[PDB]
Amino acid sequence: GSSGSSGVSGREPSSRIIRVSVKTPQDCHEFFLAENSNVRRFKKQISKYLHCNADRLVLIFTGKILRDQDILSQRGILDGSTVHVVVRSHSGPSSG
Repeated sequence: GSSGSSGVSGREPSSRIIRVSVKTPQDCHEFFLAENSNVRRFKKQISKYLHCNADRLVLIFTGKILRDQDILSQRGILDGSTVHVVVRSHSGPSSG
């Protein structure tokens, strides 16, 4: 009928971490994650802090939306880059 899923992504800094400036609709924050971390991973990092859902998070670097199936560097996201964060919502705050 129903299902769940738990876990904590983050064991140790293996790949070269980079400083990605996360731009939020209010303030600005800086995140440090593996530069070779698929868009997804990077998102999760946000879902961790933002405390939102990575399923509603969207990666936007330079204005162009990326795909969880896309790496940062590969995309262009380098050290000291700015990425816009989003928290899509199509339902409401309550209920869920």
